Amino acid sequence: DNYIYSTEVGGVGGTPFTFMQESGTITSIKFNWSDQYKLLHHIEVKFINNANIYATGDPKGNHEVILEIDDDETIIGSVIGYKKGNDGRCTGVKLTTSKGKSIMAGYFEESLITTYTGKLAGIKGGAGSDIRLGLIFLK
Amino acid sequence: DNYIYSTEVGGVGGTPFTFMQESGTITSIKFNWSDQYKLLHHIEVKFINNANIYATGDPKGNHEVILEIDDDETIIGSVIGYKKGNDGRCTGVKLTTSKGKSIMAGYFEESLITTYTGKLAGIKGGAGSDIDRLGLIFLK
Amino acid sequence: DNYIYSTEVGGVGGTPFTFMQESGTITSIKFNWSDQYKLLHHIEVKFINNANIYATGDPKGNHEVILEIDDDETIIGSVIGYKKGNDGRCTGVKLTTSKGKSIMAGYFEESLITTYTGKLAGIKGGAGSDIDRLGLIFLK
Amino acid sequence: DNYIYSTEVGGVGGTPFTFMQESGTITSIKFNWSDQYKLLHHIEVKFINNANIYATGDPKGNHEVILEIDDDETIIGSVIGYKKGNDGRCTGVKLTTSKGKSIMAGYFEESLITTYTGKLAGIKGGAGSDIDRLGLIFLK
Amino acid sequence: DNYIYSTEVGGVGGTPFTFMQESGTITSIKFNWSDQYKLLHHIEVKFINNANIYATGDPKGNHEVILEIDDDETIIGSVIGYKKGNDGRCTGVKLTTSKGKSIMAGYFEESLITTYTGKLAGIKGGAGSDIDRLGLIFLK
Amino acid sequence: DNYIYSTEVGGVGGTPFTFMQESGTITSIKFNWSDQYKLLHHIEVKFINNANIYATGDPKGNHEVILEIDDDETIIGSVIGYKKGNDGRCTGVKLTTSKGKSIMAGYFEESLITTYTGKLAGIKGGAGSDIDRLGLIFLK
Amino acid sequence: DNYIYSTEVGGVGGTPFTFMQESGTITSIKFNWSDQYKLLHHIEVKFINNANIYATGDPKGNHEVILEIDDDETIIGSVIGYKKGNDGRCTGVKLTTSKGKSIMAGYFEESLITTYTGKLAGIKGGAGSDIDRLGLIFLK
Ligand SMILES: OC[C@H]1O[C@H](OC[C@H]2O[C@H](OC[C@H]3O[C@H](O)[C@@H](O)[C@@H](O[C@H]4O[C@H](CO)[C@@H](O)[C@H](O)[C@@H]4O)[C@@H]3O)[C@@H](O)[C@@H](O)[C@@H]2O)[C@@H](O)[C@@H](O)[C@@H]1O
Ligand SMILES: OC[C@H]1O[C@H](OC[C@H]2O[C@H](OC[C@H]3O[C@H](O)[C@@H](O)[C@@H](O[C@H]4O[C@H](CO)[C@@H](O)[C@H](O)[C@@H]4O)[C@@H]3O)[C@@H](O)[C@@H](O)[C@@H]2O)[C@@H](O)[C@@H](O)[C@@H]1O
Ligand SMILES: OC[C@H]1O[C@H](OC[C@H]2O[C@H](OC[C@H]3O[C@H](O)[C@@H](O)[C@@H](O[C@H]4O[C@H](CO)[C@@H](O)[C@H](O)[C@@H]4O)[C@@H]3O)[C@@H](O)[C@@H](O)[C@@H]2O)[C@@H](O)[C@@H](O)[C@@H]1O
Ligand SMILES: OC[C@H]1O[C@H](OC[C@H]2O[C@H](O)[C@@H](O)[C@@H](O[C@H]3O[C@H](CO)[C@@H](O)[C@H](O)[C@@H]3O)[C@@H]2O)[C@@H](O)[C@@H](O)[C@@H]1O
Ligand SMILES: OC[C@H]1O[C@H](OC[C@H]2O[C@H](O)[C@@H](O)[C@@H](O)[C@@H]2O)[C@@H](O)[C@@H](O)[C@@H]1O
Ligand SMILES: OC[C@H]1O[C@H](OC[C@H]2O[C@H](O)[C@@H](O)[C@@H](O)[C@@H]2O)[C@@H](O)[C@@H](O)[C@@H]1O
Ligand SMILES: OC[C@H]1O[C@H](O)[C@@H](O)[C@@H](O)[C@@H]1O
Repeated sequence: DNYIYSTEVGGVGGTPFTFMQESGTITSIKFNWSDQYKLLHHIEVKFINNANIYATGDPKGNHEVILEIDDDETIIGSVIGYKKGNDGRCTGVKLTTSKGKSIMAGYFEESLITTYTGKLAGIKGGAGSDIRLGLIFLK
Repeated sequence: DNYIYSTEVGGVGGTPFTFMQESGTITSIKFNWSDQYKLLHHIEVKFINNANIYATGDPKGNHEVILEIDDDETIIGSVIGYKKGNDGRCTGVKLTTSKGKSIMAGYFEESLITTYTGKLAGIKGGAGSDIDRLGLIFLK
Repeated sequence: DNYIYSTEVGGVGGTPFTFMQESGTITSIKFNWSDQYKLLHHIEVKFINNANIYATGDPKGNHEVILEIDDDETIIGSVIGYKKGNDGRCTGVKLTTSKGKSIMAGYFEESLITTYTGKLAGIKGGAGSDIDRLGLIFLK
Repeated sequence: DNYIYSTEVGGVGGTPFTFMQESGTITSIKFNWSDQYKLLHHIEVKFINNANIYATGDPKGNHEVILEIDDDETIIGSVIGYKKGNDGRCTGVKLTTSKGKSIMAGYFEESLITTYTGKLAGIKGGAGSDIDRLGLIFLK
Repeated sequence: DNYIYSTEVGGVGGTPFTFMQESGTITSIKFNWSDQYKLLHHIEVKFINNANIYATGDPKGNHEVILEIDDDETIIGSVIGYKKGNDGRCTGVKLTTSKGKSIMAGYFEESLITTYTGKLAGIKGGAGSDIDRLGLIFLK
Repeated sequence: DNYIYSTEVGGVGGTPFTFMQESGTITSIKFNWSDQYKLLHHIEVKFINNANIYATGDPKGNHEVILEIDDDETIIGSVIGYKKGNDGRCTGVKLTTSKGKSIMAGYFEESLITTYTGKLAGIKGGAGSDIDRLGLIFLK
Repeated sequence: DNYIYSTEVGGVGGTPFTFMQESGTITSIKFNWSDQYKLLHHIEVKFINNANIYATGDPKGNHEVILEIDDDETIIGSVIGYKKGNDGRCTGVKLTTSKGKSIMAGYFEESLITTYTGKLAGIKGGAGSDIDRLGLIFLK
């Protein structure tokens, strides 16, 4: 492959999705989450030179964050909070970039992964009412 | 063309505004906000070698901040606080420059965007009583 | 001119003043302020190779600060606290230099400007009992 | 040898395990632990160019962490908390990498080892219900 | 001159004094101060290649500090706390050097000057029971 | 010698020990200590290219720490806590390395030495039930 | 001649001492102090290539510290706490070296000197039951 797949974390209780394109790398990503359930519910992604917004999950959270990524801007730090198991969920995401930008979405009360780093090219996982999530990098 | 448009965040309300100058960049930017409503209400911009103030929104807030930007000075840090959805609003702004200058206006209690960075060229959105909606605009 | 004029912030009131000297920069600046009114009241300036003290405003404040500036020393950070509107005032000033010197005068409870930076050449505004209005002036 | 062996710390108990491959260095490692027992209970490891998960221990902890390691990324900081002696246990691990990444699992209430550093090639020890014992293994 | 004169701050009272020598620069300086009155009371200075101690003021303070200055060591930070006006006093001093030495004497409850910096060549002012007034003097 | 001997600190009691190997430096060192007596009780050392464990003192403490030292890794910071006098003891050790590793064993409630630094080659002292006395030994 | 004498601080009492070696420098220095009296009581010094201990004062303190100094290692920061006047005493010492080593002895409740810096060559002063007085001595 021309890609590196981060471990997808939390569970199998959703519906599979893969957002990647030759169109290029991620230019913006949004996380929607709730104080009520302390979960990620909904993610949206836009790629370089492509105005289609690829969404998954139910946008029912009372909070969202957007990170915008310059074309030459990499992820140098990355943490996903989650509930472990087969009935697992993604609870939170923390990203830090080569340009000193960072975002913090949701909660981090149980399990954590510190992922591979590099140029963010896509996301894979499963979502229904809630977000499983794995990041995808270049080389 | 020459420009990177940050996502306009906030609601669909307000009177539209697009303040940009060809071969010009922002030299000063003012945010007006209220403790009462925890909203941005009014913004003004000046461009390089031009004393005319491009204003939008109702200057009814009890606080304002100005950032002045040297001609060679870029935005390296940029956050807009807002309320999401169709009846959304801009609540706050945080900017930091390549020369270590920063400003903070308003509140950050719901949604955040961490925008593109670079040389600030314009702003676009909608405003009436409030800043309903705001997107920053950079060069490349 | 060979000069950059920072936004004058504060009200329209007071008697106008402009302290500048042809190719000679500020080497000392004093701010006088009160706890009672939380305002700047009085400012003095001295220029390079000139022993005249240029003053404005009523020195009725219970506090003063002086910054002295080496000939090769620039302002890298600069904030003026003020009350906005026609009935406005300067409440405070914060300066930081290329040599890690800083001063803090007065209060910052309402509005702020983060100004242009560079070599401080002069100041302009209006004052009577109070500093109604203040803007800094720099070189290139 | 091609390899540097950290001291195995903890007890003599559990079923012995060695996770190493001629086909690669470690690309991912997971620690599972409990607040209830203040122990490590379960570990999993994957190597470069090999899709098998090598697991040991009972995944009965209420917490897990995963660290993923870029191919060119080394361990610069490394600490294992444990209870000493024959009936000992591993209680905690702290890892920090050449790329500023770190993870922290479990507790550090008794004994500590600060290990050799370098490229992590695998782990050795014993586990049953808990991680009785752990030793890290590096290249040169 | 080949000298830079920092503003003398404090009152106009006290016996006048000038401690400078062509013999050379300040090698040691002492400040004496009181908790009771929150004032500087007494100063002593020694120069390079000169064994005289030049003293002024009444050594009635319950605290003293000495800074000793290597021949090649400059002042990079300098603050004098004082009470402004005719009946003013020096209350405090903070010095920091090119070698990361600093001293702190006395109190800072009213007015401040952040002085010119450089090689400390002497001091002038007025003292009696108190240091009513102080101004530093530097080289070029 | 090709060796620098740190001062042995502690009492004159216990059985004497010297752990050194010709052209072989310390690769691992363990300290054992008790909360009950706030003393070091037992130390073990291993050298480069040699699988023997050289121990001294009674391993009766409820805590141990191990430091492993990469072949090219030096001590840049070093403290031994002790009780002074003829019936003195070692209470604690604090080491920091050229690779940012640091360890802390035992207690620091009485006397301290900040030792020579460099490549740790050996240790000398005395021990019985306790570590009576300890001195580090370095290369050049 | 070859030497810089720091100001001796403290009182006039005690038995005089001057510990200096031609073509030598201090390799170890010990301070003894008491919580009871908050004074330094006793000091010992060893010089390069010489095993003899030069002592002064009564070792009656409940605490001691030793600093060991590599032959190429200087003092970059140095502070002596003391009680001023004829019946004065040394209360405390803080030393920091060109290798980031530091020690702290005793108390700093009254007066301070920040001394000259450089290569520590000797000490001079007076002591009986206490260190009445101490001055450091450096190389040119
Ligand atoms: O930026 C936010 C918003 O700005 C604009 O909409 C703001 C504002 O628009 C209208 O103006 C306010 C007044 O509208 C009418 O005159 C009337 O509805 C007024 O109601 C007042 O007076 C009546 C009668 O006495 C009272 O019954 C009421 O209680 C009020 O005291 C309004 O004050 C209104 O539609 C108002 O509701 C609205 O906030 C637009 O640009 C919009 O797109 C922006 O989102
Ligand atoms: O990593 C820790 C440990 O892992 C392994 O040993 C784990 C545990 O394995 C055994 O499991 C526990 C039970 O074993 C026996 O079936 C029985 O003794 C159980 O006890 C319950 O039931 C009996 C019968 O009614 C009663 O006697 C009891 O009161 C209990 O209600 C045990 O708990 C044992 O081998 C146990 O001691 C051991 O810790 C090994 O890999 C070991 O090497 C590691 O230390
Ligand atoms: O560095 C400090 C100090 O050290 C030296 O001073 C020590 C001490 O020297 C003298 O000796 C102390 C004793 O003096 C007399 O023998 C006697 O007066 C002793 O007092 C105890 O017992 C008497 C009689 O029982 C009682 O009257 C007392 O209350 C005591 O219980 C003293 O302890 C004295 O000159 C004393 O004042 C002095 O400090 C010198 O180096 C000195 O220069 C230094 O300042
Ligand atoms: O400059 C230091 C100090 O010098 C002078 O000292 C003040 C003393 O000077 C005079 O002797 C008087 O002002 C004296 O006043 C005390 O006794 C007085 C009776 O003579 C009485 O009326 C006063 O209330 C007071 O008890 C001062 O002590 C002078 O220049 C000072 O103001 C100056 O600070
Ligand atoms: O800076 C404040 C103002 O200075 C002048 O007048 C104001 C003053 O009038 C009276 O002399 C006093 O009682 C004051 O209390 C009062 O501020 C003018 O120059 C004015 O317009 C300025 O705003
Ligand atoms: O290493 C410290 C000392 O260890 C032993 O002394 C400990 C105890 O030994 C016996 O229990 C009694 O003598 C006790 O009084 C004593 O504390 C000896 O090895 C001694 O030499 C060591 O200094
Ligand atoms: O979020 C978990 C979720 O699982 C799927 O997405 C659906 O089957 C939901 O109705 C259930 O509520």
